[PDB]
Amino acid sequence: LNCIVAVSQNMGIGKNGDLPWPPLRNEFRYFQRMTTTSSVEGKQNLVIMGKKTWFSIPEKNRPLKGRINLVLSRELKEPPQGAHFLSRSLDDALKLTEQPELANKVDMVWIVGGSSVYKEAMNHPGHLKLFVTRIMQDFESDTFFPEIDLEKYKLLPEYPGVLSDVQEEKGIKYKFEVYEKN
Amino acid sequence: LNCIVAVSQNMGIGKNGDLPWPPLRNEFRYFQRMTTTSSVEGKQNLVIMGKKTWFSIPEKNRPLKGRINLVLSRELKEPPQGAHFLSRSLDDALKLTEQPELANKVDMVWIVGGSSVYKEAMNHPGHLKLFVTRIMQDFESDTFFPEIDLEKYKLLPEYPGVLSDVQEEKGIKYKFEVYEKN
Ligand SMILES: Nc1nc(=O)c2nc(CNc3ccc(C(=O)N[C@@H](CCC(=O)O)C(=O)O)cc3)cnc2[nH]1
Ligand SMILES: Nc1nc(=O)c2nc(CNc3ccc(C(=O)N[C@@H](CCC(=O)O)C(=O)O)cc3)cnc2[nH]1
Repeated sequence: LNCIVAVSQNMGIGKNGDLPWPPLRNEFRYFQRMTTTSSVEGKQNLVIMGKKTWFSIPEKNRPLKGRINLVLSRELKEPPQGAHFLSRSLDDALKLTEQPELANKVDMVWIVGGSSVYKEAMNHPGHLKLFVTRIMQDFESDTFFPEIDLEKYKLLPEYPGVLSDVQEEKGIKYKFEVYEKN
Repeated sequence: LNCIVAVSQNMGIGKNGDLPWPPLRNEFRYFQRMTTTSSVEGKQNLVIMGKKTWFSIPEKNRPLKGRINLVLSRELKEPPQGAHFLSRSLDDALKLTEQPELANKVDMVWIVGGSSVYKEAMNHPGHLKLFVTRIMQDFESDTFFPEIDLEKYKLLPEYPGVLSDVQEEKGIKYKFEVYEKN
């Protein structure tokens, strides 16, 4: 189980339901690579996200391509147009991937939001890594990413495929971080 | 939604978890054919059965070839070696079935028993057909097919792919029947 998130200096990840920061072409690009790139011969990655997050993807981008899309909602009666699956909980979503037939099609599981879901998963017993983009500048948000327990998670000063120096796009700096827990 | 079964004159469907009658080659062929034949190429039929039914099939025929095998168990920790899916209830399996990614891989749904599964499936609301083979002899049995609500089901005097004549194998006579509920 991987988690991916981009967070401003103040830990906000959302605002009015949109990104608290202007679009970062390269950043979005990195999220496309990480969640798409399957380590295995002919397997696909599964992406799990709550309702608000599905809805925050430009319609013409739905469902995220090259990946299986799963929507968590204790509420929707049927899966939003374009989504692959609906689960009511995270636990039920994780279970489903343990189904023989699914197991052999899915490679990496990525949790891409939102807040309550990051919350649930970060707590989740087990081996988990967090891919965090630190957007070094203050943005006004209404939704925040949780504190990262530094008892439990460790930063990997190096990571196959992840750049190490500070990126800048539209006078906005940010670096890619990878934390692990076992 | 389809149910298929073979039944004695005394409505027996099993003994010491075996078939009450000697094996009928050609009746087996028919079960095989109907459960196997999909109207759509690139789609498979899904077979649902209770645990006792799973284990009742010769380890060599498990899972039933050319079909997705779904096991129903309240108990079971994980899915038995060879199953494709495991569900807790019929309602849960049907729900699995409406998942979009699953929806486009499966054509027809066949319920293969045991008497519990049959029963639950029988009253399930909707369009339902029952494919019943009446073996024209009494056989000692411990398991029994529920009775068909004639207030609800209607025998169709005909059906494509289903031979109308009284069949015989090894001195035993049997006939194929088709019942529908709307
Ligand atoms: N690093 C990181 N960056 C993000 O932008 C991000 N966004 C979410 C949630 N929101 C979204 C919203 C839109 C799209 C999206 O349109 N994705 C497409 C376009 C990628 C591109 O244009 O480069 C995709 O194909 O991945 C993805 C995630 C979760 N984790 C993130 N994590
Ligand atoms: N009409 C009907 N006849 C049955 O024998 C039957 N059996 C079950 C449950 N038990 C079983 C036990 C073994 C196999 C089985 O071995 N099937 C194989 C072989 C068929 C053949 O060899 O011709 C298969 O490929 O279906 C199937 C169902 C449920 N509905 C039935 N329904």
